[PDB]
Amino acid sequence: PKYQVRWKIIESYEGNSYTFIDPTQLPYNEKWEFPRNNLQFGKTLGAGAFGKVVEATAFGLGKEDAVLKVAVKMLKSTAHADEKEALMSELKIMSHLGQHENIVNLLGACTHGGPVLVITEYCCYGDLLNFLRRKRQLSSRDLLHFSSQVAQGMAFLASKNCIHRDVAARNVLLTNGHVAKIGDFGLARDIMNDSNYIVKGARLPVKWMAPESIFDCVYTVQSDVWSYGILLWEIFSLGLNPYPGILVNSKFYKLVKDGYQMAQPAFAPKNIYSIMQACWALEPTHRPTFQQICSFLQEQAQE
Ligand SMILES: Cc1cc(-c2c(-c3ccccc3)c3cc(Cl)ccc3[nH]c2=O)on1
Repeated sequence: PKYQVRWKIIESYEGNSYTFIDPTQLPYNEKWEFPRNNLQFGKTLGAGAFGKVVEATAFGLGKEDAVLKVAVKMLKSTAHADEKEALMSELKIMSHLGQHENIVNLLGACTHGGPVLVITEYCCYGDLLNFLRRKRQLSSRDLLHFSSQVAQGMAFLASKNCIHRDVAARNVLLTNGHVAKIGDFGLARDIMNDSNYIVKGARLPVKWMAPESIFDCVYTVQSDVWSYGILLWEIFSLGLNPYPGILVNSKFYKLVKDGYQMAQPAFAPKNIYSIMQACWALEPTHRPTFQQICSFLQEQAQE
């Protein structure tokens, strides 16, 4: 099992943002550095076969000396060169994107003083999946907000030529006031035992992957939109597992490619469900954009 970073920066031209550089190639911005001797370890929020991320309190973080709670990504001791570097490619990728309200942002790092620790935001209500599974009183709108919020952050990663490649409710946290925030929680989850990741010789959340990625290992922002739809499903199905009952295998594959789509969820308005269908279009060029999806969920100003 190889660590491997999910998030990636690609080269897009005609897009409304040009990629002049590939961060992971060199950058190291020492302006994210923070004194590990001012970080207090809380409990372990989660962990997997490569590392863990634990709660902690940072004294004097930022230009405003705040003393807020944080989540420290970190690797295990068993770690080796490769792993150690993958972690850094994710920091740089983080330091490049910048900070958006609907993304688990970067707050600091400790590249010097020993092991490298990535200090990210800390969201108090946990991940979106588990949240829906415990609140089955959510309002039809509560759901409609997470969709636009998630859609917003994904609009952002898109406006930087950054692909996710793993968009799923399990990768959406819920911070203060229940605001969403996409991210990658690879460290904190144990992929070796999560049946949502099928083996590839790597581990890929197939039921979420676009057909173009399952068949031709092609990852575009449009691949992301498809998975995003798979996410709207999880939201309105209040946490069901994609393709309920269906097993990921040879038959499954022929189904998705042949245009099969998941039936409408019980709580999804017809329009919203119509977003899933578009996102699931078989041809990438016909799927919407996270911005159109963003604007459309907006048009629902009907309230
Ligand atoms: C119960 C729970 C969890 C969490 C948070 C994270 C988490 C831990 C374990 C599984 C899924 C997500 C998390 C993960 C990473 Cl990689 C960066 C930041 C971050 N922040 C949090 O707040 O909050 N509450």
